[PDB]
Amino acid sequence: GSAAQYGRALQAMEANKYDEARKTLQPLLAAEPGNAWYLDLATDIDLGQNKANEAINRLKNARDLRTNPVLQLNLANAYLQGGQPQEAANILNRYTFNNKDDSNGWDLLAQAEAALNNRDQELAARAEGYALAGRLDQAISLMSSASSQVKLGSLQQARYDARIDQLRQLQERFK
Repeated sequence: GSAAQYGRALQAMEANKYDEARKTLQPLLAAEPGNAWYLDLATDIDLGQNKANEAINRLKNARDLRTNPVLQLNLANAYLQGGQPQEAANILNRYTFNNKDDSNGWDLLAQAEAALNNRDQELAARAEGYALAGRLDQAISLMSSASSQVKLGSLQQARYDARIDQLRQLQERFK
């Protein structure tokens, strides 16, 4: 059934047999073009075969795109691999806010902001990745740098300094 075909395609995907995975997944996707998990696998297959624009157009056509975090993260990744870091960062700034514990989202945001030469944002996203990896001193260091780069007295500076305060008192529970 569909469960068997999905499992076969996912197994092929993980073995980097993209063509085999595609042939197995395609009839599932054609029948349910908005199934978030069929779209998730279709995105990985297309990006594996350097077809980011195909993956982008497909996700842009999904109804649940704006409300489904699986579809959001996939479209951000496809934009990043498709040479569109700006659209990726647009998605990822919302995604990381709504899914603060997801290290994949922070890593992707850090990649996008590095591609966009948005340095304090890159630093902040790298700091959040370090915090999720428990490297709290290092996260505070990078967040301190990010704070120091935006205009003194701005809300952005206040946000970064508030994150520093949150990281410090979290350190305290591990001393």
